[PDB]
Amino acid sequence: DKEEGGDVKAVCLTLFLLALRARNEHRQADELEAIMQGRGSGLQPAVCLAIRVNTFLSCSQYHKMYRTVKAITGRQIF
DNA sequence: CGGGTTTTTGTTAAGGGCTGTATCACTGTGTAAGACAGGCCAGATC
Repeated sequence: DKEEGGDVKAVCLTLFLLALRARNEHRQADELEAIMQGRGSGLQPAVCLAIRVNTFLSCSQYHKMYRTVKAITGRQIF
């Protein structure tokens, strides 16, 4: 209220980001500042196809990996 | 157009820790048959 005027949201988020970066946690803080926007980090089907082909993966193994990721993370990345 | 004041950056006096890249000695794909010149026995022969 003194400096910002009531902007508790931004100052607390930035303080937490700095508290995260102080302990060498760039990964979690980057994930946090990415989810702050509220957009789904998805991949195009062409990208998944290229990954599947250029890494010597059968359709069965790719399906297993897809199922595992979607069931653990609870969201679609591939 | 400057003083005076503010904001948002540089900055190495030295260490901790995560991330990316070079390095090393090797690997798998080149993979079955045909041409030919010399030797030798059965044989038509003059």
